[PDB]
Amino acid sequence: WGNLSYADLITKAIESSAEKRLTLSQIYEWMVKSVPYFKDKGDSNSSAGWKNSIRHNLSLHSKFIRVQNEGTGKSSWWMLNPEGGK
Amino acid sequence: GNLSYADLITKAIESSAEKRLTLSQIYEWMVKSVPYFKDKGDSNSSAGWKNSIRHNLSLHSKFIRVQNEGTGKSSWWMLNPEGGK
DNA sequence: TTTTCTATTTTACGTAAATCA
DNA sequence: ATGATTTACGTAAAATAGAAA
Repeated sequence: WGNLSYADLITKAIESSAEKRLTLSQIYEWMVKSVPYFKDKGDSNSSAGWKNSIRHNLSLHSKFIRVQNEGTGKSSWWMLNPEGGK
Repeated sequence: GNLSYADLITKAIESSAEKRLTLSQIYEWMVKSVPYFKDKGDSNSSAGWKNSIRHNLSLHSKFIRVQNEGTGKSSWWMLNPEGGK
């Protein structure tokens, strides 16, 4: 779907937001709305190979930090490590 | 074969009782021991495999060039007992 | 000696899927 | 069902070694 890996799609998705933080569902909706290949996936449940790959990259790569959302039953924030670490 | 030139030369020097060979002797050993060279033992010193042998001897530190003390020209090629690598 | 080419080793990525809350 | 972590696997690109020159 281009020259970008999943980790970079997610990275710029987070950076696109003004608060530099996104829930997992917000990341999904970005891909569907910002990337040409994911336009078709308007209504996909979890897994979904690409959604599975996204969750995989979030947990695998340490550039992504899962932060407690407070609150109202909403899923956690996915943010980027400032110094990068990795 | 399935060995590198350096290892091939190494096995040549080790095969000698004195653990030392001149360049031409190393050529001979390749000819009378390795199937791929058993045929090419008549090529010039610009052969290519001969060039690669001289190449490996100079580059690789495991090979030590020692002046032939016997007034015969070509110096001895010996193996550094520590490996040098 | 160097430079250029190719083969192999290592790593990274995408994908699928098992396990858990 | 969703959100998250983790292991595994088949390749694809980067990194290195050796040969060729």
